[PDB]
Amino acid sequence: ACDYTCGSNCYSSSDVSTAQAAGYKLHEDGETVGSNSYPHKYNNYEGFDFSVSSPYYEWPILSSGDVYSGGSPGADRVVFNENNQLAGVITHAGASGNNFVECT
Ligand SMILES: Nc1nc2c(ncn2[C@@H]2O[C@H](CO)[C@@H](O)[C@H]2OP(=O)(O)O)c(=O)[nH]1
Repeated sequence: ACDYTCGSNCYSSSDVSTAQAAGYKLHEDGETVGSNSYPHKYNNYEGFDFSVSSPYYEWPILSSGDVYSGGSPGADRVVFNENNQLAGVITHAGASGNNFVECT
């Protein structure tokens, strides 16, 4: 059930998988949505120890279960690479400024 905990939001592997597929599809087509143009490159300023190689891209994952479509992105993000491999699930929740912390 609670595979990933982002602040108080609980995500299953299915939730992450569904969000990742949607974000990768848009990346593949070269399209973006929302005021911050997702999905966009994630430079890894936080220095997370990802097991998959870059480049990384961040895409919002919504607590409601809906697939992000341009509205309010919220605090949570799924990070995937060019091979459509999951790098990690991160969040602004519990972090300072525009920084991210990993979901556990
Ligand atoms: N915090 C953070 N921001 C990143 C990173 N990669 C790209 N960004 C973008 O760098 C700027 C400063 O944080 C923002 O535009 C942010 O996009 P988001 O705000 O959409 O995440 C990253 O690794 N960490």
